[PDB]
Amino acid sequence: DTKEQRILRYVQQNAKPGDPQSVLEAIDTYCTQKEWAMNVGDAKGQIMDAVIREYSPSLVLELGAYCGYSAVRMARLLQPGARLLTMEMNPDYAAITQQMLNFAGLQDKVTILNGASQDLIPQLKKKYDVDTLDMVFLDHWKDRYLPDTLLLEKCGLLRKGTVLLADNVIVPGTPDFLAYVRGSSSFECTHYSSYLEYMKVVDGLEKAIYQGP
Ligand SMILES: O=C(NC/C=C/[C@H]1O[C@@H](n2cnc3c(NCCO)ncnc32)[C@H](O)[C@@H]1O)c1cc(-c2ccc(F)cc2)cc(O)c1O
Ligand SMILES: [Cl-]
Ligand SMILES: [Cl-]
Ligand SMILES: [Mg+2]
Repeated sequence: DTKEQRILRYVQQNAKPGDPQSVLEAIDTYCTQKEWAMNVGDAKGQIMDAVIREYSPSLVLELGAYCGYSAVRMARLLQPGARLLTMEMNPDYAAITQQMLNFAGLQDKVTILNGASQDLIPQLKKKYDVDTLDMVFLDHWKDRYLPDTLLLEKCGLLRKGTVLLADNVIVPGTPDFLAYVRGSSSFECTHYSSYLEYMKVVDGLEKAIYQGP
């Protein structure tokens, strides 16, 4: 089987159903003690938690679910009625993510869309009845952060105040995205220095608040 499958199976073997914290702890323990994986991790995860609590978003979009770690992190802090949409192009990983959310008991708060962001983003208004997004978490292929940011704007999905939160702006890095948002009058940016998941390597999150056209 695969590492992701091994991570899910460890969660099922060990964690408690309906308890999102126990799910996050299990994943952290497995990835610290057994096999590293590219979950956002606890260091950056705590920063994400603080952002989520600050802005209290009603509708969050995640690009790149992977195994569902960040989806569990975010969804457990949403106010009743608030929702997360997460896009994952790898069908195997989309299934892992759905099962992770099911185990955590968060399935009513989250929709896991199996497809590529460039294909799904243009469908959000008509097919998923989205007006605008309150927050976007970017954590997919690093060379797609900028194209997808620009596509979200083209599609009318950003509003004045939409919070973009981008993982991995140091390692692996997203140099075009980071230069773009920091140089644009349409974004107000804040850098949160942290550490690569499960590693003593500096990384960080960038928050970029959309200012309108
Ligand atoms: O590469 C990293 N992330 C990529 C994420 C991929 C996930 O997102 C999914 N995905 C990709 N593109 C899209 C897409 N749209 C675009 C494609 O059409 N639409 C939907 N889903 C998409 C994939 O299927 C995966 O589930 C990374 C690396 C390190 C790292 C650091 C240090 C190292 F030494 C090694 C690695 C640390 C991290 O935190 C990282 O996030
Ligand atoms: Cl994650
Ligand atoms: Cl960590
Ligand atoms: Mg990441």
